[PDB]
Amino acid sequence: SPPVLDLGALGQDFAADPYPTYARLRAEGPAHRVRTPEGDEVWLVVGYDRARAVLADPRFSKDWRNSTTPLTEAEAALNHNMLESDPPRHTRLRKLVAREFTMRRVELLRPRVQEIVDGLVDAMLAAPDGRADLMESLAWPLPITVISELLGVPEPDRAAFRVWTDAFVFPDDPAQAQTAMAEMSGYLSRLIDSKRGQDGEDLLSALVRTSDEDGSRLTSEELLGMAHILLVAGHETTVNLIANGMYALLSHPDQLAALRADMTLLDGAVEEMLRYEGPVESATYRFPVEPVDLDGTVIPAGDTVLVVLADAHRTPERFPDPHRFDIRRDTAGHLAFGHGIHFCIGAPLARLEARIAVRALLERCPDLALDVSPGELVWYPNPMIRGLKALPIRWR
Ligand code: HEM
Ligand SMILES: CC[C@H]1OC(=O)[C@H](C)C(=O)[C@@H](C)[C@@H](O[C@H]2O[C@@H](C)C[C@@H](N(C)C)[C@H]2O)[C@@H](C)C[C@@H](C)C(=O)/C=C/[C@H]1C
Repeated sequence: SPPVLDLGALGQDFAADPYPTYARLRAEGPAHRVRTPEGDEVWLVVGYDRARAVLADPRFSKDWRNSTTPLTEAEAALNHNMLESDPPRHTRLRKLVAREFTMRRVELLRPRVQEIVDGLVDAMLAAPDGRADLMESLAWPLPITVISELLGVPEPDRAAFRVWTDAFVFPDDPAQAQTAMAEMSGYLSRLIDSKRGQDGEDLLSALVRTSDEDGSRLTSEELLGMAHILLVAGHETTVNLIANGMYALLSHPDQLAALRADMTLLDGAVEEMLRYEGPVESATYRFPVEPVDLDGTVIPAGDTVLVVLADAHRTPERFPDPHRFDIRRDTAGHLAFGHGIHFCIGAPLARLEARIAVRALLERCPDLALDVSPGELVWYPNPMIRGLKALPIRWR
């Protein structure tokens, strides 16, 4: 089916503000064939109700064996993860790490996350001119530092994830993203082998042991896929929640003032950051196992479907006055972390990081503000991730 719109042709204007386009589409129907800025042809599902339903609908699979579109060699190497599986494989894989990310288990990481944030912020505050780029100084370093310590990724090996992730989000090429994947995949395999038999206590070491104890519970391919998903799934997302959220807060002085006046509104503010400018613009690939009809529009089986969480969050019927960033707004039911069996397992960790980061910036940066007109900001064209290239800020 030919695309009705080529998102790439819309340019940076769409990347910066995609909402009007999604809403115009929603006004004419729930499903639309489009071409992403990358060149991929997929279906977009818009509207909160339809989005929510599709996310949990078992008729839409995440197993590539149900996609008419073949996986590339590199992707086929990291495909065996819970997010790209259906029950029972998904059920088995998720159980292996579910207990690791509960709210109570994550709470024990507060002291260390707080140290990391205080460290990064104080380093940022060393700027002789009271200016810095929040992405480079805090948004990017925080999540990678936290997850690497949890998984056991050596400090020296983290710089490479900077370049690799930039390739995944913001290429320069189709090809390039694949190259980055092959590189990272190769690295993960070597990191896993370096753990085997070393008696480490980090999560990756424990997973390696789990795989060695029972290859049926976690195969070599699934072990590699687990390392991949735990590193990727929470990196780019958390990074952009922090940057996007602060951008939202700093571009709405009234909300900043409100949070300043009552820090107990912090948790609600982070939830509205997810609703208003969540990092996941469109969910990961879903494939109908059978032809599915959405309000008259039939999506053929095997086709690629992207649920546009960004649009669901701007649906008036569900979030009144959607264009307004209101930190005290009712956010119950948002889909920023997904919905259904694939609901984010790292949500408590992401919230811990964001809440601690947001508070530190507000309590230690006197007169914190954006140091650039918003029209000068550059947003990623990637269909799944909503994010900035940089976020220049200033303080007294
Ligand atoms: C602000 C940060 C985060 C956001 C907005 C986010 C969002 C999401 C979303 C939308 C999904 C579902 C995607 C879909 O259904 O297509 C998901 C799945 C997942 N996320 Fe997160 N995530 C974040 C942080 C994390 C962190 C910190 C971890 C690390 C533990 C993580 C690990 C995962 C995993 C493993 C899954 C797969 C769940 C499954 O398939 O059962 N996420 N996340
Ligand atoms: C928590 C949701 C994150 O998504 C994922 O973890 C999934 C499993 C993932 O890693 C893929 C969606 C990647 O997206 C793309 O990767 C390219 C190299 C190939 C491309 N292909 C389908 C055309 C597509 O799979 C992931 C590396 C994407 C980047 C931008 C990312 O970090 C997003 C993460 C969340 C959406």
